[PDB]
Amino acid sequence: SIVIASAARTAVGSFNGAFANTPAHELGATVISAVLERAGVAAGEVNEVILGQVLPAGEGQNPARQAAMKAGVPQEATAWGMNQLCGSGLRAVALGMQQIATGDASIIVAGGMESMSMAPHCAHLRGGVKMGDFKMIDTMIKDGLTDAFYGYHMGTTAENVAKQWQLSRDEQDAFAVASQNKAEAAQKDGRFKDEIVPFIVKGRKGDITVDADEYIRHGATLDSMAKLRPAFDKEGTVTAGNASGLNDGAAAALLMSEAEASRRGIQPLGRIVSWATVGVDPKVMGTGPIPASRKALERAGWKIGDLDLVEADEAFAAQACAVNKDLGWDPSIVNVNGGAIAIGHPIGASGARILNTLLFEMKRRGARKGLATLCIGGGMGVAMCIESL
Amino acid sequence: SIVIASAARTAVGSFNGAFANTPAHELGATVISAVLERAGVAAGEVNEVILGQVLPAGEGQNPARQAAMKAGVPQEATAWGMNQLCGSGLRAVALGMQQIATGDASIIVAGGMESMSMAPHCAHLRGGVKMGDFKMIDTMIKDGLTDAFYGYHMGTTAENVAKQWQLSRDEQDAFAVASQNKAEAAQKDGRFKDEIVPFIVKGRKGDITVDADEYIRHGATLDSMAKLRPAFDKEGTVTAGNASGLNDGAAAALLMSEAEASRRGIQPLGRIVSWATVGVDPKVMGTGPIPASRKALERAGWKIGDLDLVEADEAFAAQACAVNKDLGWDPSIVNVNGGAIAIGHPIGASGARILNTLLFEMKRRGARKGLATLCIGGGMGVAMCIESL
Amino acid sequence: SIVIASAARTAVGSFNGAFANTPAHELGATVISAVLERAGVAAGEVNEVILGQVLPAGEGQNPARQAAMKAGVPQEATAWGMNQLCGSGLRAVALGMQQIATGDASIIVAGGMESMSMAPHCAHLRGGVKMGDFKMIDTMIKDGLTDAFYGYHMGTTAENVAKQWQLSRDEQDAFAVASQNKAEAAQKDGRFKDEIVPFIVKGRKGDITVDADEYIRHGATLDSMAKLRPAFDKEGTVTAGNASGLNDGAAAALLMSEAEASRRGIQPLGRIVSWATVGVDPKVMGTGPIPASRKALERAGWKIGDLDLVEADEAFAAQACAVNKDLGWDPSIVNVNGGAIAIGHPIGASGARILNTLLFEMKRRGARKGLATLCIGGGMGVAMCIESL
Amino acid sequence: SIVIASAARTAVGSFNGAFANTPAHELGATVISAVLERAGVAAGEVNEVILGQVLPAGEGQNPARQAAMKAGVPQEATAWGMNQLCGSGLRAVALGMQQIATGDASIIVAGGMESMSMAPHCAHLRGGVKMGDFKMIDTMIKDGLTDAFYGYHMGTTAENVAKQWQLSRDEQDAFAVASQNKAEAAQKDGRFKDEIVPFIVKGRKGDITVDADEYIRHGATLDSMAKLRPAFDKEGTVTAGNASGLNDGAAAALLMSEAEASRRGIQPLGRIVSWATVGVDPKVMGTGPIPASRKALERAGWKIGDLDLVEADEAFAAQACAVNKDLGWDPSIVNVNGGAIAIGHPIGASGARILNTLLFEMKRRGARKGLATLCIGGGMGVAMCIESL
Ligand SMILES: CC(C)(COP(=O)(O)OP(=O)(O)OC[C@H]1O[C@@H](n2cnc3c(N)ncnc32)[C@@H](O)[C@@H]1OP(=O)(O)O)[C@@H](O)C(=O)NCCC(=O)NCCS
Ligand SMILES: CC(C)(COP(=O)(O)OP(=O)(O)OC[C@H]1O[C@@H](n2cnc3c(N)ncnc32)[C@H](O)[C@@H]1OP(=O)(O)O)[C@@H](O)C(=O)NCCC(=O)NCCS
Ligand SMILES: CC(C)(COP(=O)(O)OP(=O)(O)OC[C@H]1O[C@@H](n2cnc3c(N)ncnc32)[C@H](O)[C@@H]1OP(=O)(O)O)[C@@H](O)C(=O)NCCC(=O)NCCS
Ligand SMILES: CC(C)(COP(=O)(O)OP(=O)(O)OC[C@H]1O[C@@H](n2cnc3c(N)ncnc32)[C@H](O)[C@@H]1OP(=O)(O)O)[C@@H](O)C(=O)NCCC(=O)NCCS
Ligand code: NA
Ligand code: NA
Repeated sequence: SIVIASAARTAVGSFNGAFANTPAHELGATVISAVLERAGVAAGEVNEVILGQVLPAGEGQNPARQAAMKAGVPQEATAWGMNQLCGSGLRAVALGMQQIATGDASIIVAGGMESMSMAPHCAHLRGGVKMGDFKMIDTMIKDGLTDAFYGYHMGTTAENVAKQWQLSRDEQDAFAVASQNKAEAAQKDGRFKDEIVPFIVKGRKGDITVDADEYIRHGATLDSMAKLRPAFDKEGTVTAGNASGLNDGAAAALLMSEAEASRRGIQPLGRIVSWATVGVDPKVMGTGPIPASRKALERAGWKIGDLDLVEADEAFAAQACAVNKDLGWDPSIVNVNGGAIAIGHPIGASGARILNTLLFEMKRRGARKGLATLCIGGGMGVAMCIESL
Repeated sequence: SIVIASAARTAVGSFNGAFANTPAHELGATVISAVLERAGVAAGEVNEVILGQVLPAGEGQNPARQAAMKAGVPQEATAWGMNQLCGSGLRAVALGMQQIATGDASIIVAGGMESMSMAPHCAHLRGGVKMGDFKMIDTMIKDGLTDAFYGYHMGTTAENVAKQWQLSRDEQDAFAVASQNKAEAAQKDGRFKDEIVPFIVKGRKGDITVDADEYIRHGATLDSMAKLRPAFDKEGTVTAGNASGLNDGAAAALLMSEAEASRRGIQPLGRIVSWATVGVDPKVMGTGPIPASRKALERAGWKIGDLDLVEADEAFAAQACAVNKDLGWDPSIVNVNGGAIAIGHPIGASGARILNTLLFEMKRRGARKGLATLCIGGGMGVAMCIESL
Repeated sequence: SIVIASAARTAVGSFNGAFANTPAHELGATVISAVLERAGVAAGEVNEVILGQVLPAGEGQNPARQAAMKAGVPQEATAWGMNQLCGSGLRAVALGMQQIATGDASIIVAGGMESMSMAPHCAHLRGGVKMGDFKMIDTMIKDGLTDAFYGYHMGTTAENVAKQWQLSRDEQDAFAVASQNKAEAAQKDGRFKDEIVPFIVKGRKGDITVDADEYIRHGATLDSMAKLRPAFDKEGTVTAGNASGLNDGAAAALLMSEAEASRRGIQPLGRIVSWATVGVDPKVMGTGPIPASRKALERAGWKIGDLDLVEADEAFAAQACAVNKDLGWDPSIVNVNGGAIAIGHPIGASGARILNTLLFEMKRRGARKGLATLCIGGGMGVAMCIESL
Repeated sequence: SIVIASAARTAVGSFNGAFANTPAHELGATVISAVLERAGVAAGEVNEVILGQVLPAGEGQNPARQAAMKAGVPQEATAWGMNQLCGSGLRAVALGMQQIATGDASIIVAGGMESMSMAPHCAHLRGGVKMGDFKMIDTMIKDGLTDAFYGYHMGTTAENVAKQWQLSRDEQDAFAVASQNKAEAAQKDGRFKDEIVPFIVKGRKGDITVDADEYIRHGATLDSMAKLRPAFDKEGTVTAGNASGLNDGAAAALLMSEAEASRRGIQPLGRIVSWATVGVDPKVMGTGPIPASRKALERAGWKIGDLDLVEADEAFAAQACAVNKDLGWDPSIVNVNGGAIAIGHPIGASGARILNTLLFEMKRRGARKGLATLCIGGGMGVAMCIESL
């Protein structure tokens, strides 16, 4: 039915890193033009662009639109943003598939973009503050990383799952390191060369080409890892190390019918066979990828053991472990090239980021059936099933 | 096969007025509660809440999930927000319709919520400001009213449609005057009591019930309309009087399959027969509703003259006059109870707001074929065809 | 040897009231002009302007110079501000006196100005904020009303005095009401007309003449007072009703030698016979006037009983009561016309505001010896002895 | 009559450099301690602390008092700040001397402290901002560096002086380069060691001792000077190179009578023989030292040629050259160890910084008669004559 023609992600940038001053939509256009070029499709053939983005504050009117226009998609087309937090990137892909499945469109670009780096501070000041201190709110912490129900960090939900699945400091540390290593290796074997399209951070003192994931640490040791203090709970288990970071990035996918691809002689990066989204308690939102991964497989008629390759987003070691334990798929096919503890977690783009890494790596090893899935703040999961053609 | 089982909107509040300190998700909760109540559907049956919102800055993670959970919908359902500017409110309905149409959901509550009063000022400060003055950006003007591409105000784009369509000052003045009068008469005659669910503004100094649109001005005269100076060009045509305002409000629909409604003995407000969205030159985004309104009538197999009732949004008098003039539908069926020039333009929820007025006026005057449409910054249109059952 | 040739003060304004948008130096300018007119001295003859000012953040370079220049004092003269908190207004007079005393100047305009309304919110942003919320600090509260040592509001220093001196809520309220009633009598009898110079608040739509203390309430009851909640301690004793207020205003004196005055045929308001400032524990800063008044009297060779009229500043009812109790002066010659609780308390100006009231009441009643004194945040007091010529 | 018993200044820090996070009063405290220790006088004997300070916004009530308490000056003593812009530090000493001269105090510690690095951005938000962008004002620029009357930067008055005196770019550069070279020589010869007191920047990450002027560049070349662009007028002559810096630091002197000094067996750095402050046109504010020095010399009974040593502050090469040409003093006795262009210019402390450099160099080379002088924004100059004992 619906296939992914092509895909691309920018490298994933460290917080205030290569993209410190690069507005999301600039990362997005690059990625739009990327899927386009790789597919042999002209921008004038794009009906719509759908982009997950949690933090567009201050970036001006509809950053999705801006990104599509800069990428050369004509004014005739349409563009919008959407927000299911860390699910946004993956969900945008599903919402775009559904544009084609309902016949409301023929060709969509979909994914996510996020500049956590560029997120402003804000305060409501219309009424006027008559007397006293007021807080300038970090929209990155407030609108993306803080649970609107208990008022604590996602980091706390992690701790929750930790004590609920009794995961030890070390057990999680072990997860992180393995991730860090798997990521470093993959990078060396050039396993990211394909999916990554380079971004030119144009300066005034000179242009800089970013085409490599700068968040991944080489020479990751469990022992400097073990030296870190917990980031949230004063006597907790979760650390800056066994948890993903704050990052800038973008990623997307050219969607069209399987029929359309044939006519254009395109070798699709895969076929979207199913998807699901499901909720759970906000206090353990990191469990979301479990009900979601099951409803998705259910809808596919796939058994947990049909999966050749999985991409379960590593929002946290504590929760990724929980996911892995509860569903119990073969960990050797889970995050073969390292997860987000190493690569980085650009909120609104993370879902499409892992989608790319799934698809290119599926191609790489000729795997038939893959899955990708992420946890979502507020208490949700999102998952998708892909099958090679 | 997809029907709007029910619908509800808040009264629309004036800028920094009755909802001055009411966050969007709260108006959204009251509205989600009501549609469930008016359809006789339990919160526990809601598969997903989809809410349009342009200005979430500062409101915390996924406000949609915030409205949903406050409305009683269980942690097991899902929620997300989307932004296609003034088109958001309607688009969400279209997206929700798709959820059930693809067989991914049974029951959605969709629409939007906007608090332009609560919108904060922001500034990007992570690098720090080494030296000199910097600007605190008003996210309402920046993310909602400012064209990303030409940098001027939506009002300036109206001036564009004004010059392109040669619409004089008195021409728009009269348009606004009628709007105001039709809004005042509709309010007095009680034609708004149906679609409005009362909102309780909890105040430390006592509670207040808001159930009336407070933006409508009683006794709008052509003369006082012509005493105003241009709001966007020293020697221009657009004024405060012939443009919509800045407003707060929320509005939703409850969709399910036509079969589902029959199983429940629910008499739907309408069936969604078609929808569309098109793009145009950002300079004249006001023209947006023309390609969209048409594309929607075509997808429906309807002639223009087939329409019994039309809701075509009045972002500005200039642009609405233009849309009416092109499509040439009988004006006396356009904005029968007045438009956003009087009632208000709560951006994110505006699309769902006109859909509300549409449905309840279609029911009371017994109209069969209806359509709402809105224009969208960055040059875009949205439209939906509805039909009673 | 040094006399006060003339005096003047603006009306004292309410917080965000009459002078809500008037910069301190504009208030300053008017007052400088007044003491000039009243003395028959030309702007051209001024040597220096000394103005106490606590909260000048954001007002531009050396506001004191801005005022002198706005008043047509020549560029060849000099101006500066100084800051001894609530003691600033009077201290500036002692400082002006010294200039002349040491032969370094002949004619000084001295006093204070304050717009607490105009005081801005600020934050150090150079280093930048990587992550998280920061506080926008209210400079008024931070730089004028909070103890830098103990972290608490001046009101809390007042509670400290109330406990040590065992002054009850009722003893305090009574003092406050008495202050209000005296001030109201004085205002109604016109006893403030001499000292006050009108100030014209320029405004787009209409200029407004402010020539009456607007913060003085009429017919205020012991009852309403007794019903107020403690403002600084949820189970304290100090309230908004028995503390001074937050206010805008300016006040000045024109200093010159007794001989210079005699050559000019000026009949001075008084002779500055001595002054003094002394420190005390910051925790009980309201006791400052006790030591300071004693030192000043001792310097002047006066017994407390020699005083005919006293202006003992009312920062707080608690401290005002403590001062009188320790000092023992006939309370019926203290704040004869009411004090800061009823009149207002523009910190940087307050010292000069009471000097104005002292001087003009001494004149009208034929009093020979007077004293003025204020308490000083952070643990200080200042006083000045005046003798009629 | 009045002598300077001892003196001390901190190393002068670079903008956001060594003291990027060090509040002025912390620098002030160290320097109060230093003068005490140096004179052999105990903290308990201090009567009053007078500290010039131009940018105290955000530091809290009366930083002067905070500095004094931190150095253990007793609570019974007093403290205040004052502001004559760049003249503050020197003016504070004249003020301090006056306290003693008029018999009101015996022991005074006076000078200035400034943390331009810690100066915050601010904005007046009490009235509320109904809509639209607003400025966060940099207090350092607004309250320290911008003329209040013409609205331009101090550097523009420097340009004005350049034209009037016809000072070429090359001649300004030569002056600046000479200054850098004189400072480098003194620093390496150890000529700044006597005046400097170490300051420990207390870092959680291990303490740091700051005891050298970090702003003084080594091996600077006339060639890189000459390439620099004009910083204020895009076709002017004044640049970052031939203009002074933005700096942090503090300086003070312990004051007491000659008789008192003798009774304690102290050998004073010098006798204050006279001082003066004079106004000039704000447009050429950099000319202040001309009439101020002349007034001081005259008051001292001295001819210009009587001077053995001079500290004429170097706000800008252009003004320094004007002053030297008008006064005619042998340039080889002016700023013998380099000036502000090379050392730094922390507004409020500058006046007392050059007092330090003057005093120790006078002691070092047995110079008998010296003079310090600085220009002041708003059109003023201050100067003081010193004589050895
Ligand atoms: C966890 C978190 C709070 C950490 O805060 P942080 O202090 O800014 O992170 P940092 O790594 O920069 O903190 C400092 C240190 O950790 C270190 N560190 C991180 N990973 C390490 C590793 N694997 N091995 C060794 N050291 C490591 C150092 O780099 C460092 O020392 P430094 O002082 O020289 O820089 C933050 O990154 C976060 O919020 N992550 C999760 C966000 C989220 O939940 N996204 C969506 C999911 S729902
Ligand atoms: C146009 C706009 C900027 C108006 O600015 P504004 O002047 O601050 O709004 P106001 O209502 O306070 O107008 C000011 C005055 O005109 C008046 N006025 C407005 N309509 C009037 C009428 N029909 N008859 C008589 N007076 C009228 C006011 O009551 C008012 O009186 P005052 O200024 O003397 O106090 C604002 O409403 C807006 O942004 N409109 C467009 C929004 C938009 O683009 N939405 C999305 C579209 S894609
Ligand atoms: C005391 C203080 C905290 C008050 O805060 P505030 O409540 O915002 O000021 P308000 O006057 O509006 O007090 C609030 C209420 O009490 C009332 N009230 C105050 N004084 C009253 C009186 N004398 N009689 C009857 N009612 C009175 C109000 O009118 C008001 O009613 P509302 O809130 O229902 O509308 C503030 O004014 C303050 O800081 N004063 C002194 C600070 C200081 O130390 N100055 C320098 C000297 S060291
Ligand atoms: C002039 C001023 C604006 C400096 O601007 P700035 O660019 O922010 O500060 P900088 O020192 O980093 O100057 C910029 C550059 O010129 C260089 N430069 C400065 N002085 C130099 C010198 N003496 N020799 C060679 N190069 C020099 C830099 O090192 C730098 O290079 P970069 O662009 O690669 O970073 C600031 O110092 C100021 O406002 N001075 C006036 C202070 C004042 O008026 N006091 C009160 C008077 S009464
Ligand atoms: Na103090
Ligand atoms: Na001269």
